[PDB]
Order: sequence, then structure tokens, then C-alpha cells
Amino acid sequence: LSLKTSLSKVPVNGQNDAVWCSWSGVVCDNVTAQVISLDLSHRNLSGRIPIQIRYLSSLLYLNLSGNSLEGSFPTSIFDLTKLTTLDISRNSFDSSFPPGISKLKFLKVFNAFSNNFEGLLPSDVSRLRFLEELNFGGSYFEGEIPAAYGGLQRLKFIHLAGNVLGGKLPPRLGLLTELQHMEIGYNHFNGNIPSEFALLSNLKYFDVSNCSLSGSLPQELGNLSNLETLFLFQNGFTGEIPESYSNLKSLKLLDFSSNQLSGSIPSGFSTLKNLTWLSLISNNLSGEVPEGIGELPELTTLFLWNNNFTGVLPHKLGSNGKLETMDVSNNSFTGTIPSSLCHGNKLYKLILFSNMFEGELPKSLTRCESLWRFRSQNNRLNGTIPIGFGSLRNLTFVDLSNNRFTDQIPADFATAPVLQYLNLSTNFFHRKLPENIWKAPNLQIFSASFSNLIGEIPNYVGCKSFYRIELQGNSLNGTIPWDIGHCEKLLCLNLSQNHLNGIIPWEISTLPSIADVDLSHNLLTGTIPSDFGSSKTITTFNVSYNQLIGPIPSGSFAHLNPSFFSSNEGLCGDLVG
Ligand SMILES: *[C@@H]1O[C@H](CO)[C@@H](O)[C@H](O)[C@H]1NC(C)=O
Ligand SMILES: *[C@@H]1O[C@H](CO)[C@@H](O)[C@H](O)[C@H]1NC(C)=O
Ligand SMILES: *[C@@H]1O[C@H](CO)[C@@H](O)[C@H](O)[C@H]1NC(C)=O
Ligand SMILES: *[C@@H]1O[C@H](CO)[C@@H](O)[C@H](O)[C@H]1NC(C)=O
Ligand SMILES: *[C@@H]1O[C@H](CO)[C@@H](O)[C@H](O)[C@H]1NC(C)=O
Repeated sequence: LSLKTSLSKVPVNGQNDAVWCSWSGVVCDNVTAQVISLDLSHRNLSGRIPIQIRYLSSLLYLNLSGNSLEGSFPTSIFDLTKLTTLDISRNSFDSSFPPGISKLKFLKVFNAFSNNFEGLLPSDVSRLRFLEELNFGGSYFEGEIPAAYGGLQRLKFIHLAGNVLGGKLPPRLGLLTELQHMEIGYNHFNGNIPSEFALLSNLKYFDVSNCSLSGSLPQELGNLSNLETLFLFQNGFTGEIPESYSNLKSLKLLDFSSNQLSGSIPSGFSTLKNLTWLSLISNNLSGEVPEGIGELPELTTLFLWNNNFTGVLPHKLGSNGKLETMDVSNNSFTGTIPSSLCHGNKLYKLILFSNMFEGELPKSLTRCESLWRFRSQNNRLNGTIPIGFGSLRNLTFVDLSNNRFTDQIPADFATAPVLQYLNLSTNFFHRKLPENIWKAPNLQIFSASFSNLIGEIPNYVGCKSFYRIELQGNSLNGTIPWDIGHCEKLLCLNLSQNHLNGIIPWEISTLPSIADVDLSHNLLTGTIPSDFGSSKTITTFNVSYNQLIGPIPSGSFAHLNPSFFSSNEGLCGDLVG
């Protein structure tokens, strides 16, 4: 009986983003006892609730959410005694929440999420003993959780996240026999999680993250079966993960990231067969990862980075065919990379950098049809980078730098359809560049620096998307290709520390956006083409330690660092000619 359906020659036009108190005011004028539901949500309304609203004495349902209602909460609403659900969420109500909610003794649902309330949580609420859902999150509430809130049985949902609450969590809250959902993180709570919370047998969702809590993780919480979501991240928990937590048979999501947990991932975790998401990022965890974690049938997300895990990755990880994102960077992992990681073609993000992984890149990875971002720099991977990556049609980011790869660079990389980043630096190839590397349709950053490259730099035909090129610190001999002007997007070029002889390619002056150029430590000869001096993008031009000849250009080279030169010949920039 809302939206102006039942009248209740009078308008029932609910739109035209009008402010309010009298756009309705009228809508309560209709003395009506035939109005049981009032849904004025999302009408861009603004103003106050008028006192006259008390005459809708038959109201059961009132939704005023998603407007711009302001001022203190309207006490008049409390005179709506048959109110059963009340939604005032997503508004701009401020000041302390006034006492008097008690008269709404039939209230089952109170949602006031996202408002401007301040002061203390109303202790008043604890006398609504039909109440089931309570949402007071997203405001500026202060102080402690009133221990009397634990007197709310039938209550199955409580949300108080995103306030400025603090103190210690009231152990009495554990008496909430029917609580299924508890979301009270993003506050300033301190102290430990109460042992008593282990009595919340019906609890399916447990937050309390981004707080200031501490202590060991309370073992007793292993009693909380039925629990599907356990978020305790961004706190200050210490000690080990309790082995009792392997009894959480319903657990789907686990997040202990950004704490100070130590010890090992308990081997019982291998029995949590419903785990979807396991995140233990940025802790002081150690020891090995239980083999059984690679056989969890539903595991899709695996975050273990910034710990100090040792040992092998579980042989059969990924064999469930459901692994999507894995990040175990910043550890001390060893052994080979399991071949089963991308079984099912669901793996799209594979981040393994900063470990001690050895052996050959498993060739199965080249048939990972969903792979999108691959970062495995800083390891001990050996052998030849396998051929097949260029056939992955969504591979966009590859970092295999600082490894121990040898012989040839796979020629498919050149024909990878969407590859945007490719490093490969620091790697001991002792082979030529693939001769059609610069035809890569998409490739913005290519950095095979200090990778023991040899031979001539192939002709820059194509060079469509390149804007950063790093090939410094190799043994590239021959001449810098004279067709470098095909690289119209180029910004930074480093060919320093090679064996490049011959002239500086004039066609560099043709580049619209070239900014940083380093050709230092080579065997270059000839002039710096004076047309360089009319560039209005070149910021760095290090060409020092060469055999160049003639005057340095003027124009926009007159304000360059003289250090950029160290060949026998110059102009006023240092020693006149
Ligand atoms: C209030 O309205 C919004 C959108 O109109 C809806 O999603 C929400 O469930 C409503 N609240 C209640 C308690 O029914
Ligand atoms: C993770 O690496 C960061 C720097 O990348 C470092 O500050 C931190 O100490 C590392 N943590 C562990 C547990 O190795
Ligand atoms: C991590 O463990 C390995 C040896 O198992 C070693 O790097 C060191 O003991 C630990 N590193 C840090 C930073 O604690
Ligand atoms: C390529 O990798 C090296 C070492 O792994 C790193 O120092 C460098 O910054 C990387 N280059 C780019 C462009 O990311
Ligand atoms: C340098 O280039 C010449 C081309 O004549 C080639 O014969 C020689 O092997 C190259 N140097 C190497 C590969 O070390």
C-alpha cells in the first residue's frame, strides 16, 4: 500500500526530485488507517520527517533508504507501534540516536546502515526481543558495544562495521543463540576475541577485520561449525593458527592477512574440503605448506605472499581444475613448479616471484589458455623458456627476469596477441634476439637487459606499441638499425653497455615523443645529428663513453647534462671547437 497506489482529484505523482516535508506531509494528511506499507526509497528526497507521520498508526513496513534525509532521527517514528521493519539506511541522519525505540516492540528488522550518527550506540535496542536484523554500520558511532545487546535472542544478523567503536568485545555477545551473521569490523576494538563466541553455534559469517584486536587466536572457535566466512585480517593477532580450526567443515572463505601470526599452516586445513579462498598474506608464517592443500576440491584462490614458507609447493596443486588466482610471492619456496596448476583452464593470475623455485618452466604452462598475468622474476628457474606462450590469447603480462634461463628466447613471444609487458632481464641466454620481436602487435614494455644477448639488433619494422625498451648490458654487436623511427610511441630507450658501432640513427630525431635515450658505453662513431637539437621531448641523452665526433647540437641540447658526453670532441657545453 505504498508508492501512492491506493489513494488512501488528489496527486499520487511520486517523482520530480522534490525536497520534502510537504511533498508528502500530504501523504500523511490522508488520515488513513488503510496504509500498511510506505516505501519512499530512492526518490532523491531531502528534508525532515514531519511530526504528523505518527497518524500512520497501522504502518508495518517503512523504507526511507537511499535518500538525503537529514537532521536528528525523528522521534515521531517511534509512535508507529505496529512497525515490524524499519529501513533508514543510506541517509544523512546525524547527532546521537535518541532513546525510545522500545515502543516498537514488534520490530524485527532495523537497518540504519550508512548514516551520520555519532555518540553511543543506543542501549535502548536491547529491549526489542523480537528483533532479528540489526544494522548500525557505516556511521560515526563511538564507545563500546553495550553488553546488553547480547540479550537480543531471535537476533540473527548484526552489522556495526565502519564506525569509530572501540574497547573490548563484550563476551556476553556469545549468548546470541541464533546469530548467523556478525559483521563488526572496521572499528577500533582492542583486546582478544572472547572465548564465549564459541557458543554461537548458528554463526555462518564472522568478520571483525581492520580493527585493533590482539592476542592469540582463541582455540575454542574451532567449535564454530556452520561457519562459512572467517575474516580476521588487518588486526594484530599473534601466536599460531589453532589446529582446532580444522574442524570448521563449512568454511568457504578464510582471511588472516595482515596480522602477526607465526608457526605453520596446520595440516588439518587439508580436511576443510569446502575452502574456496585461503588468504594468509603478510604474516610471519613459516614451515611447509601441507601437501593436502593441493587436493582441496574447491580451492580457487590461494594467497600466501609475504611470509617465510619453506619447502616444496604441493605436487597436485591445481588438479581440482578450479584454481583461478595464486600468489605466493616473497617466500622461500623451493622445488619445481607443479604442472597441474592450470588444469581446467581457470588460472588467470599466477604470481610466484621472489622465491627459490628451481627447474624448468613446466611446458603445461604454455597450454594454460586462461593465463593473463604471469610474474615469476627472482627465482632459480633453468633451461630453455618453453615455446607456446604466444598461442595464449589473453596473456598480457610476463616477468621471467632474474632467473637462470638459457639458450634461445622463444620466438612465439613476438606473436603473442595481447602481450603488453615482457621483461626477461638478467638471464644468461647467449643467443640472438628473435628476429621479429619488434613486430609484436601489442607490447609496451620490453626489457631483456643484462641477459647475455648477442648479435645484431633486428630491424625496427612495425614497432607499433613499444614505449619502453631496455637492452642494456649485453654483447649486441653491429649497428643500431636506421629505421628506429617506426617506433612512434617510444619514450625510453636504453642500449647502453653493448658493442654497438657505427652511427647514431638519424631517424631518432623523427620520433614524436622520445624522452630518455641511453647509448652510453658503446663503440659509436660520427656526429650527433644537429637535428636532435630541435627536439622538444628529449630529456636525457646519455651517449658518453663512445667514439663520437663533431659539435654537440644546440637548441634544446644546450640545457642537457654535460656528463652525457665523454668522447673526444665537443662544443661550448664543454670545451670550445
Ligand atoms: C528498502 O529498499 C531497498 C531498495 O528499494 C531494498 O533493497 C531493501 O531491501 C529495502 N529494505 C527492506 C528492509 O525491505
Ligand atoms: C615481504 O617483502 C617485503 C618487501 O617486498 C618486506 O618488507 C617484508 O619483510 C617481506 N616479508 C616476509 C615475511 O618475507
Ligand atoms: C626464512 O627461512 C629461511 C630458511 O628456512 C631463511 O631465509 C631465514 O631463516 C628466514 N628469513 C627471514 C627473513 O626470516
Ligand atoms: C625488469 O626486471 C629487472 C630485474 O628483474 C628490473 O630491475 C627492471 O626494473 C624490470 N624492468 C621493467 C621495465 O619492469
Ligand atoms: C658479431 O657480428 C658478426 C657479423 O659479421 C658475427 O660474425 C659475429 O659472430 C658476431 N659476434 C658474436 C656473435 O659474438
